[PDB]
Amino acid sequence: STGSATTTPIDSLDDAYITPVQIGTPAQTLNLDFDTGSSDLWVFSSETTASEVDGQTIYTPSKSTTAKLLSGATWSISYGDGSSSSGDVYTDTVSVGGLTVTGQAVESAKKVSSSFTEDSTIDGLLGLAFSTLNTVSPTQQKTFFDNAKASLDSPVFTADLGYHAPGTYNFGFIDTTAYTGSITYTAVSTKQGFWEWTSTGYAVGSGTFKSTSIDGIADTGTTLLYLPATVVSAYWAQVSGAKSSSSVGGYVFPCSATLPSFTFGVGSARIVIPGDYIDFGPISTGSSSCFGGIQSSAGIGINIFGDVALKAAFVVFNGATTPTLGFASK
Ligand SMILES: CC[C@H](C)CNC(=O)[C@H](CC(C)C)C[C@H](O)[C@H](CC1CCCCC1)NC(=O)[C@H](Cc1c[nH]c[nH+]1)NC(=O)C(Cc1cccc2ccccc12)Cc1cccc2ccccc12
Repeated sequence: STGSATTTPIDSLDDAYITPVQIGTPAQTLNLDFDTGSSDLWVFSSETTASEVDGQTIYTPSKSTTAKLLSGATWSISYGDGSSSSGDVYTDTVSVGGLTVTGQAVESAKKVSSSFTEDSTIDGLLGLAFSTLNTVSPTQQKTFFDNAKASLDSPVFTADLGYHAPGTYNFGFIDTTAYTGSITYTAVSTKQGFWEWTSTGYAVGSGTFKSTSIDGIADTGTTLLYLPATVVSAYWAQVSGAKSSSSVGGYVFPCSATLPSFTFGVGSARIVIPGDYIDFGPISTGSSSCFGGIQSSAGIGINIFGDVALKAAFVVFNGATTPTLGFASK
């Protein structure tokens, strides 16, 4: 079996993407952030503290005839940005894009932190990293991807995210019309539970490619591209009005600059981010300074290939017994 679903950026900056998911019988459709950096599917629900819900769509397990309480299990998760949520667990039927799994754990939020309540467009998260990072206790639960692989035509999903435009998640097949030239695959380490891999180097604009290993994770759930401090300084040293601003938290530049491209290596292949993708947008509406899409990961302690890098590629998450990651230009 396969499935295919459109994913849309939540705002005109592409700060994140949502994809509809149908939970329950009869279906309730919730718009989830698919996050290849964590492994929990949780949603806002009829159990979540009322005062912690600003316009999101909730799941009500008591209206689903296939939901069942997973007795004794609870979960609690915090993310790299500080935000957090906990709750208890039902299993229910969940379909994306046509592809149905029965018996998928749907973590029901009793509490969510203030970042979640304040964003009305995301009704919860569907995790697609490996199932070792799931927070359910005492027995961890598998992601939707792992429960699906028995039935999928092939054990893969692709992410094809758009720049200020919608894109696709596909499960189970690779669409050969979505990309140009051929996919290059590079090895995944799962030792810390992420789609973690090693890029072979970088180049800024039309200058030289420097071969240097940058170990990073492919994370659909992080908006920006976070790289080591000295690669990031080498890129903004080509943009004449760019500086590091302590006030705003990163490199900012004049919104009028044409930014150069940034190339990253995948084995012997090279993926080119166009400089307009790196112009994140202005620091405030009207302002003449904009915030850059490439920042230093020194503060996070791992390099993150997030949606600024990923949406310049068609990306295959190969979840065979030895996983790999595949990238093609598009
Ligand atoms: C079991 C624990 C595991 C480790 C869970 N995984 C992680 O925490 C991962 C860390 C891993 C890369 C090491 C990160 C994970 O993918 C997680 C998924 C998010 C969670 C919040 C909701 C949206 C999805 N991503 C993140 O935690 C990254 C982390 C980060 C660190 N520094 C900068 N960013 N956060 C994000 O990228 C934010 C957006 C964001 C955060 C911080 C600075 C930003 C600067 C400019 C633009 C965006 C920034 C996610 C986000 C996007 C859009 C709307 C949002 C509304 C509310 C809350 C978050 C929103």
